[PDB]
Amino acid sequence: PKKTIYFGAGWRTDRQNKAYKEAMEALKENPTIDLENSYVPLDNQYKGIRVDEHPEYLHDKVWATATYNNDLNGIKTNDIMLGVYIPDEQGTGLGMELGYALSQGKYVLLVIPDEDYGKPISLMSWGVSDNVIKMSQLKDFNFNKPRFDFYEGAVY
Amino acid sequence: PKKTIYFGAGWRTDRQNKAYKEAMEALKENPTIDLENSYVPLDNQYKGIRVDEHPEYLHDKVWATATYNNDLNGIKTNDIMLGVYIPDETGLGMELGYALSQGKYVLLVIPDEDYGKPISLMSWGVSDNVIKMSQLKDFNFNKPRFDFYEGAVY
Amino acid sequence: PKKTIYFGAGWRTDRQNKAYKEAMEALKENPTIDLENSYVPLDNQYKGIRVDEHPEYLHDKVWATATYNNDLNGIKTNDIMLGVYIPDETGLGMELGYALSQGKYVLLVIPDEDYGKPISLMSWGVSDNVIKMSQLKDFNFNKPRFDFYEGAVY
Amino acid sequence: PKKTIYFGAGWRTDRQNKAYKEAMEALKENPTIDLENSYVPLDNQYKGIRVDEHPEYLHDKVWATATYNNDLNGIKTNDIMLGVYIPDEQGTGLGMELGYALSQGKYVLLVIPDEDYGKPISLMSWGVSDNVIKMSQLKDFNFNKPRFDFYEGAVY
Amino acid sequence: PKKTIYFGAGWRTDRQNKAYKEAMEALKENPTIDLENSYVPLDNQYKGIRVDEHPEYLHDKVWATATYNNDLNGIKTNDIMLGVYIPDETGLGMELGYALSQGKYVLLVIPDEDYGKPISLMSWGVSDNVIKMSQLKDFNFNKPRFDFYEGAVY
Amino acid sequence: PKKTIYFGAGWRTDRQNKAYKEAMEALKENPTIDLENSYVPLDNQYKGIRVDEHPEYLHDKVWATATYNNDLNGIKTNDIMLGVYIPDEQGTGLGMELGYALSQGKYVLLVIPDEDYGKPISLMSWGVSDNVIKMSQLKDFNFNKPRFDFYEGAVY
Repeated sequence: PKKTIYFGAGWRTDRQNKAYKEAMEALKENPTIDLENSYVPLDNQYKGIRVDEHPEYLHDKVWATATYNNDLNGIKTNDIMLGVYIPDEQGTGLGMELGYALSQGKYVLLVIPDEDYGKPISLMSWGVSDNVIKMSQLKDFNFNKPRFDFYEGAVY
Repeated sequence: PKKTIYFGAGWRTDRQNKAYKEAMEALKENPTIDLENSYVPLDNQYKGIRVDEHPEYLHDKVWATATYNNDLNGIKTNDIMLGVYIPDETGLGMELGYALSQGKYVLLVIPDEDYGKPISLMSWGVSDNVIKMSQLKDFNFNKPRFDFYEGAVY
Repeated sequence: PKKTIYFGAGWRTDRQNKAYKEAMEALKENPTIDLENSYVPLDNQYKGIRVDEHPEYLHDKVWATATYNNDLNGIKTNDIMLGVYIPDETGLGMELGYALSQGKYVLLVIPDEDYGKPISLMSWGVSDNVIKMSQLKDFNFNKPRFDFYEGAVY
Repeated sequence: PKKTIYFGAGWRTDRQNKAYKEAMEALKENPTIDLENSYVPLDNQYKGIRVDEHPEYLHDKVWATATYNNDLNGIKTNDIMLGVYIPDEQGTGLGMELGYALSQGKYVLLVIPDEDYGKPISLMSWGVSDNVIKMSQLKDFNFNKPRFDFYEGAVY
Repeated sequence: PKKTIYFGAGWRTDRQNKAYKEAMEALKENPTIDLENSYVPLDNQYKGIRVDEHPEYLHDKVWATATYNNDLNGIKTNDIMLGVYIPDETGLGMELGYALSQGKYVLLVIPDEDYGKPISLMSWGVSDNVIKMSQLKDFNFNKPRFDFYEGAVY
Repeated sequence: PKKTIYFGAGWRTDRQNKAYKEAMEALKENPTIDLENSYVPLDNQYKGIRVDEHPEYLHDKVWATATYNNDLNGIKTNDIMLGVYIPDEQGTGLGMELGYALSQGKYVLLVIPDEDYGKPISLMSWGVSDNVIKMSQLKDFNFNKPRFDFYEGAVY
């Protein structure tokens, strides 16, 4: 059996982009993930509109509403929530997404790159996650038998 | 005629501390807020012990379990959720998300000198309303309503 | 000793308007209802603009987004959900359903001249209690309880 | 992969019945719906009791409780919520069902017959739905990748 | 400054009855509890009829449907959920679980002579706080907080 | 299609143990249960720690937190909630679990051993369950089409 995820991961900084690629690749290799039917936000831009070359839409309340609703709906309609957390950039963005997944009854799984695993994560991130793994365990993670654990590191 | 709040605000950066003081002072002046009976996270850290003062507790799971639970309980047992949002720079998203799931009015307060700046799409969407810090003292928390942030999203 | 409500009632048909006036007048007389601080949808339409008065806004998504959110926020931030139910004839089911999910007491009020008539199975099942309009002025909203509608279902 | 739905659709008026048949047929043809394991209310009458030739049961609080609980349980235990909405008959009945599906974290999908698509829907229906499609798009709808959109028409 | 509760306590065993009386008397003395407007299950049995007094109703589904719904409505429309827990010996777990899902502060009260004894893991985990019976009269229900039971789990 | 359950069942008394075995066996034989990917608590002890030969951990708040969170997470991440209810031992333990499953939108199914079926169950158990069956119907129970019914017996 397989499972679909919401790809909670930012694409705005060097280290976010590096973590993104690594997590994408992690999931292609994992036989318990159905990546084709997962929700990856960048593949699901509203009406194909690219905010980077069309930033006028950042002032458009309809676009904002559509995008927001689509991401939520992406969390709500998939099995597992995936949070690529960058401890140094204090995991900024996915807080709300992680919180919404918890409210919808999803397994919330934080993945941290190995270079950063062990660094201090926020109390709320530690508390909201059902498990926190290294990037390199993500490929061999069994999403059919997801269990609870604590992060082995500091919590600020 | 008096609502209680959860004081969702950080205390690490200079900006954070300055917004923290302004908002707390605002809440004291608001006759529709009952601050004595509100939850302020700094005063409710497990065993009355602040991580920043005793970093010992960075690696203590009883402390982190207890403090996390105390903060959730502070959101759920109070009427309104307040988020002091500094757009240029938290842990706030999960607090905001938890409030939303618990049926609370979610109010973001942004310092006057930052109001207008782009806030994150999820912050924008999870909030019921978004105000300036100089408005917090007069906000009627007995008639809380939806409104859109006067600013863009990123 | 004072609860606030969400005033779930339509204002299109003659019957709807008549039940609307009767119920509002009842709520004014009820000393356990705090009507000043209750949410009445007609007074909280986005930009203070009523669709029926300015149908322009039928095709405005900002307006519909904002007004929908305002009504949800009116249900979730108030104590009780009130549904003025006209059995012979809304949008009320979703309001009722949202209240149920938010943990609110769901009270249906049916005009005396219609009380006894069949209500829909889902209306029947989602409601915590079902009363006559002439009872609304004296209902104790501080001790709200479950009871079955004295009537059939369809 | 396939998905199960709750068949939110009334059977009481001419145009409801016509929309019912069209939606049933839509789903048999859609390869992403598992219609055998979906919940269709009329197939799930309590103890096989036909209210039309046995209306005495409309005064029976036990029957009412059973039926109500079964429909909810039908929404709760399937993947997607399906609402056949008749704009002219102001979609009366499914409001509560749509609201309950939203509370259980389901994709809520309104289908309107093409003859009526574009006519004014209620604010709450517009707001509660994750998408609103024409009857003829229902057969080719991909329930494995359900996304958000707005209704292209009036909202009253 | 006054919160209402749901009085989650059994009345079958001797111990249950003794804890029932102690807790009710405690709640009367607590100036932060509004007991008149609280839900006490024994006083809200369907048709004012107690199963133990009229076991006739053991086999009545209208009665069981109505009483179950009334108890859920008593949890959801009140501020705090109270569980009188007798560790040596309910139906209480589902009441506790329902409160948790409804966003209520969950307080367990254990008789002084039993406090220290092992409570079930799920009781331990679902509760926001766990106190002695002799503390109930002075508990500040306006500032309810998380704390760990001073005792083991089984 | 198959479904995963949470095995809500105690292992502390003679009659609980007998009911446990019977329910385990019931599920191996049921083709609509995927028992390999279900959550059975005893197979999911935190860090393999056996409380019976290591009861020091009963005073360990971290172990308690881990275990509790794992069981919840077991309910939340499976399809159906299964409650092996012993009417005589007044079904003590699963109340919270049953309540949590109801809050997460799960079908809650009580199974009672045939010897005890008909005996008085608690109001809350009766009210929280979507159905109550005999142990011997559990093998032939179709979890792909779970429906509502009342318990045929006393409710105290």
